[PDB]
Amino acid sequence: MKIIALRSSLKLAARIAEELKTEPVMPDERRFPDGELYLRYDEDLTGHNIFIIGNTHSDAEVMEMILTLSAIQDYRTKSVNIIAPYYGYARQHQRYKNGEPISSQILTEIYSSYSNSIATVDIHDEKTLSYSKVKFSDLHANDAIVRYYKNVDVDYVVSPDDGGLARVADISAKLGKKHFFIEKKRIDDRTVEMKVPNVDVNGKKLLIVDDIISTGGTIAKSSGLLREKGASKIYVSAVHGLFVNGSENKILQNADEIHVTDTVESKFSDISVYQEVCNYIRDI
Amino acid sequence: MKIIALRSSLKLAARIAEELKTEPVMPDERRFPDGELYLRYDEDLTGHNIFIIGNTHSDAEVMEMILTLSAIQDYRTKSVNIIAPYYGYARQHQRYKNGEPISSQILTEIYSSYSNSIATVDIHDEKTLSYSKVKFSDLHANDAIVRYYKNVDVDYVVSPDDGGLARVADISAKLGKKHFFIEKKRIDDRTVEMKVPNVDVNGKKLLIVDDIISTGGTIAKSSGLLREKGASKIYVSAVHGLFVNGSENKILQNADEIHVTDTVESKFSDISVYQEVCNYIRDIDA
Ligand SMILES: Nc1ncnc2c1ncn2[C@@H]1O[C@H](COP(=O)(O)CP(=O)(O)OP(=O)(O)O)[C@@H](O)[C@H]1O
Ligand SMILES: Nc1ncnc2c1ncn2[C@@H]1O[C@H](COP(=O)(O)CP(=O)(O)OP(=O)(O)O)[C@@H](O)[C@H]1O
Repeated sequence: MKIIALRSSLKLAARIAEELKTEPVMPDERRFPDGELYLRYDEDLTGHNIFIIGNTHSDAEVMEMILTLSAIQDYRTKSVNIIAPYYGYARQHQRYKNGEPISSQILTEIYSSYSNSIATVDIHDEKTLSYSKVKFSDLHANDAIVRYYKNVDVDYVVSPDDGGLARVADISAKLGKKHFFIEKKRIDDRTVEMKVPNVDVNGKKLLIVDDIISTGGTIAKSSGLLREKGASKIYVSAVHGLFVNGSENKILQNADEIHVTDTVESKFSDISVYQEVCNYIRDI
Repeated sequence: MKIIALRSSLKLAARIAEELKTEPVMPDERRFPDGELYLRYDEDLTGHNIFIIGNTHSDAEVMEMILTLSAIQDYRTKSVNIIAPYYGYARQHQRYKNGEPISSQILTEIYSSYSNSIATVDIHDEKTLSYSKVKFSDLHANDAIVRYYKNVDVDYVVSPDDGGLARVADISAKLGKKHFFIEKKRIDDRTVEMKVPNVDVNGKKLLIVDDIISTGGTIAKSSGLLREKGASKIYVSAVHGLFVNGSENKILQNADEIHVTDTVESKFSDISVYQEVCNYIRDIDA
């Protein structure tokens, strides 16, 4: 097998390659003076199953993935398999107003045209998997998150909204903990929040889990609500830590700690999903 | 017909739309907090021939084109026709080393998959045309450049290297002028230049023409050479004025004026290709 490690995913891809006892093949990569992207893979990938590892979220990341898909065509490879730890544009998986792109659709179509398989970790909404002509697998960071928190004192696992439920139910089951979610709504400028079930959080230690942290607004608000109700400790976890200015400070206003995975590498990437990806590769 | 004017081509697209008595339809466009691109075309495009005008060279331009090609699928259109006044990645039209992308190939395949036709103005190397499943037309700024310089005192039209020869031959003939080209080559750290034919440029007014000005090294050097040999005026034109790294100033050290087209809009964009694109649009109909 050959593991290609793209710029966005050097850390995770390296962890993966080492575990698999194989080279993390990186491109030679630079920008031409006019700003166009240049890539080169001088290693002979002929006859190998190739696993390209890189996020598909920024303009640059998309260009890096597309041009990689072209570069590898120089070789008669056994198969080409895309693994995008964080899959970009998953949030635009339908048209929400007329004349909008279904961004995740056209992009998945493109990737699927040039590969034999696609996989990502905890895609936002699985609708997008249906846009691929090749098998598109949704991998899960659950076990890695459970591994981390087995050595932490936790009373409840909590979803910040009424949508992150399945993940929180699975994670809590594996930790042997109870769980609940927070339903937040705005009714005429004023905010209303319901705990379901209506758990007493007074003096309790809470692990809040979500899939993505962007602006952090969603998790920051719920953390503040729970702190207000007497939570003794709040841990914040997400799979994909984007942390756009200035999410970390909003969250840490009321939460004690932030721990995300290495799908998107940051100072808070304390939980690696390498094992989950290796399983997929081993079986693919 | 509906003309869609993308961010990179607002000036040219607007000129085209106005010439054709139609709206230059712009997207509502913005970046989400995480940096992902949002576009929206609220106009009803159903039943129309659509012409999407935008360059395809920057990362953002590529995303703009791709997401536009998805957004317009919300409507039952008659046809979708891409016009990229400047076509990105045309310079990488083969693998020059093992394991390089053929960037112009994969990108052309993508655009072709979501359109009924593609056009650009003066592609760098027509090899890339063959990468498209749909008809990929190479329009030319020649007549526009001619129309500008028929009112300029010019003695010779000149190619900066021995490759943009057909264009310079066509332009000089339409101006009723002679032409030559400069062969520059490096031989053991020294640079050797030959004029072909070996024209005496002393006291002569020269129009240098290329397809793209990027770093402008070749043109700046040639201008210096020609100036040293006694040229009285040097005009520099190119279809695509990218102007990276101070190139325009490097060139103006020895050239008198720079005039480029509006394929890439800058303060040097004095020659519009709107008529050439309108003629193409008229042919494809609507
Ligand atoms: N990268 C991004 N960042 C922020 N918002 C985005 C985004 N991409 C798309 N969006 C917007 O986010 C909104 C998502 O719609 P919502 O109704 O809030 C959730 P949904 O997509 O219906 O269900 P889901 O979140 O369970 O998949 C849309 O308006 C979409 O345009
Ligand atoms: N945007 C860009 N800017 C600068 N150089 C680029 C580029 N994209 C690709 N290149 C490089 O430019 C080189 C072009 O190859 P050359 O041998 O100089 C001319 P050619 O492409 O063979 O003929 P042509 O210029 O007549 O098309 C390649 O090494 C390619 O990798």
